[PDB]
Formats: sequence, structure tokens, C-alpha cells
Amino acid sequence: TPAFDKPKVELHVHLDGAIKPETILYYGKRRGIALPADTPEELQNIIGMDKPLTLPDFLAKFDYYMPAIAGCRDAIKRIAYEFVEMKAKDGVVYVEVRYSPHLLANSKVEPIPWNQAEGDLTPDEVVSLVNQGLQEGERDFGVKVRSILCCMRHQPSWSSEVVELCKKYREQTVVAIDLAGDETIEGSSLFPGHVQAYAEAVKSGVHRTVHAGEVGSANVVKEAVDTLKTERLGHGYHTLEDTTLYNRLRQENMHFEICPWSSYLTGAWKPDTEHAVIRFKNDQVNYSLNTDDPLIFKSTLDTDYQMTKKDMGFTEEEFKRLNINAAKSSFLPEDEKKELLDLLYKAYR
Ligand SMILES: NC(=O)c1cn([C@@H](CO)CCc2ccccc2)cn1
Ligand SMILES: [Zn+2]
Repeated sequence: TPAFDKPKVELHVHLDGAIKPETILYYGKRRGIALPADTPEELQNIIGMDKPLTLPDFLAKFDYYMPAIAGCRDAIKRIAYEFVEMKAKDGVVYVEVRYSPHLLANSKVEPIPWNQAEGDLTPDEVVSLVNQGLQEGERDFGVKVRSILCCMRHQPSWSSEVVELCKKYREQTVVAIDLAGDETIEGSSLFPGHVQAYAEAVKSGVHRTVHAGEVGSANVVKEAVDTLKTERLGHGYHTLEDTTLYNRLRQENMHFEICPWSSYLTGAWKPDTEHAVIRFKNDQVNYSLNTDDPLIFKSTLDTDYQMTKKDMGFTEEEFKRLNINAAKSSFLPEDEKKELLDLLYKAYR
């Protein structure tokens, strides 16, 4: 049944949106937090979704569940180990996972997220507990794994902590910075907090990705390329509404992190119109296929590939192409990158 039963590479998936309902339950239960439901299966279809939603409704999902893990050392390391296990069963050989460390913290973080009380788990500790879970995961499951830390659009005052964290934990396992949250906040790409984080990133040799054009206008993409100096785009789909920027981004071979099932579920994509990934396929653009938030979308990687095979004509050949563009556009050291590419070229013939 899998649409593409071969190794893949995944560059766009959020750790906080890729937790096992069973673990949420565990810590919830064990901590007295208080879930909407008390068996694995019920939680899942409560946090899960199958229609487009408001934005408020989407964000509220992270309340149900986040307080159960945030602030808890055990569970922070556990989600990270368990993530890698999950990517094994989808057949991935290399994945970059991303998350905001402030958002699992309950100490030396203002405001404190999710209405937590103040404990003693810091953002910097959060990054080493995820590093541990990810590295012990890699060694047991056979997936090569790096991470990316996210600044958050609405909170530019965390962002220099972000980059400083990327440089502090670099290749152990953090290899890049991202910018995540509400891309429609006016001006948010240019808040000086985020600008100067991404200029430190250029000056320190940290890779950069940014979510832009998933639901913002193409001017948001243009700000991520020209001012934050991004190297890849999260989604990038409204890039098509600006012909000259589209044409220039194909020209320099910009990588687009595409997330098709997520894009229908969130509204980003209207069912009555060509999906932007078909335009990309036909134009030969550099893009990847990715899950975003498997927990919210009740998906695994094969969901994305079954959508595009089924409902869009995608062939094995295209599949192979796109994973090879992923590996080529990953944020690994060049020696490691070429090692990856060898693994896939061999598997693919
Ligand atoms: N799909 C997404 O946009 C997304 C964002 N996150 C995290 C960072 O990885 C933040 C989610 C969040 C929700 C509500 C308030 C603040 C942050 C996870 N998935
Ligand atoms: Zn995302």
C-alpha cells in the first residue's frame, strides 16, 4: 500500500506537533494536568483534525496538549526519542526536526507559556534534553537526525536567545534557525529582534529557513529572502502571486518545504484550485514533501505521498527527484550531505 516504498528525507516537521497521544496521556495522567479525554484513541481524534479551522481553534490544540509535556524533563527527552522512532517506521533516512525551545520551558522565559506555573526548566536545558533524546534515538533506530530551533513571529525578544542557542549546540544536533507562528502579523518579518537574529546567523554560519507565503502574501516571502537572507522556505506557496520573484527564486534554485496535507487541512489550500505543488512539479522547482504536524493532522509521511500520487498524478520518478533535491538542500556539512546523496542514489537504482 505505501505510495513510495523507498527511503525518504524530511525537512519540515515540528517536534511539538509530532507527539504520541499515548505519551501525552501518560504525563498528563502522571502530572495531574487534565486532558480532554482519557484514552489514546479519543485524544487523537479530539486534537486531530479533518477540516479547515479558524486560527484560534488551531492554536487552542496546543493548550490541550502542551502543558502535559512542557516543563517536564522526562517527557521532553521522551518526545525527542519517540519522534525518531516514528520517522523509522515511515522509511526516512535523514530528517531535520524543528521546535521552539522557549515553548517547552517553564523558567527564565517571559511570558511563561501555556499558563504554566514557574518551575525550573530553562530554554537552554530544553535544547540539551531534546539533543539527548534525538541522538540516543539516532543510534537505536538508524535515522540520521538534526534539529532546527524556531524564533516565534510574535515574540522577537526571544530571538537572540534562539540564535545563541543554535551556535552553542551547533551540529550537536542543531544546524539551523527558523521563524515560525503567525506570518500575518503586520511587519513581523522586519521586527528588529528577528532581523538581527538572522544577521547573527549569517555572521556565525548558521543555516536559515523561514516560514513564509503559507498564508501570507508574497511580500512576506520577499522579506524572508531579501532581508532575513533565508536559504529555504517553509511552504512558500504564495510566491506564485509575484511572477518576477517566482522566476528569480527558480533561478537561484531556492528550496521550498512543501507540506500538502497540512496545506489542505489548514485552509492554506482551497480544494477547488490547482495545488501549488503541481506547478512546482511541472516547473521542475527544488522542493520536498513533508508532514508539518503529524499529531494535528492524524498523518504520517505516507499521507502526504498518497495525496500527491492519488490525487495529483505524481510518479515514482518525481518522488525520487524531490528527495534527492531535499538531500541536496539539507543543512548538513558538505561531506555528510554527499554521503546522504550516495545512500539515496544507490537505493534509487
Ligand atoms: N504548524 C505550525 O505553525 C506549528 C507551529 N509549531 C510550534 C513551534 O514548532 C508553535 C505552536 C504555537 C501554538 C500556539 C501558540 C504559540 C505557538 C508547531 N507547529
Ligand atoms: Zn511548519
